Amino acid sequence: SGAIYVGNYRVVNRHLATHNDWANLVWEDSSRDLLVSSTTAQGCDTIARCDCQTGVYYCSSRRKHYPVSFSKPSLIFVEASEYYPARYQSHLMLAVGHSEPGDCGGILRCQHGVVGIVSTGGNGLVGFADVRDLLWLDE
Ligand SMILES: C=Cc1ncccc1CC(=O)N1CCC[C@H](C(N)=O)C1
Ligand SMILES: [Zn+2]
Repeated sequence: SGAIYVGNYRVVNRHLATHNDWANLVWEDSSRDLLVSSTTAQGCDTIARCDCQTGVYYCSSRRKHYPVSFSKPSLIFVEASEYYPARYQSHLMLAVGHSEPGDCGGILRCQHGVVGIVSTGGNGLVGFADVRDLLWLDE
């Protein structure tokens, strides 16, 4: 589990969105496994606006942060789950690292700020959903 809070927005994995998230829907995209909802209270996370390929991610199944090298955001084939059929998920970044299903939502961050959140995993490869191109999260 886990989310990003910047201004009046909450960024979660789409497959983990709540009834309150859908009742206050700003934007959602199944191909990216992303959902943004609106908040009464103000968030104070900083979103990275960069092309970094190294960073640290939080892994709840180990209660640890790990340094990783990741690929640039791209279209990557993801296996079928109870939330989606087998498909290409867009804006996905891969890293060699540990993850489990309950690890989705954990933040990946570089020296510039939040880059994205854990979204996929398997075969000792962890996939992150990029949020750096969503320029409207600040404005
Ligand atoms: C990411 C957790 C994970 N890690 C290791 C093993 C298995 C998983 C589960 C996983 O990858 N997904 C199930 C939830 C939906 C995801 C998606 N974006 O399509 C895919
Ligand atoms: Zn950066």
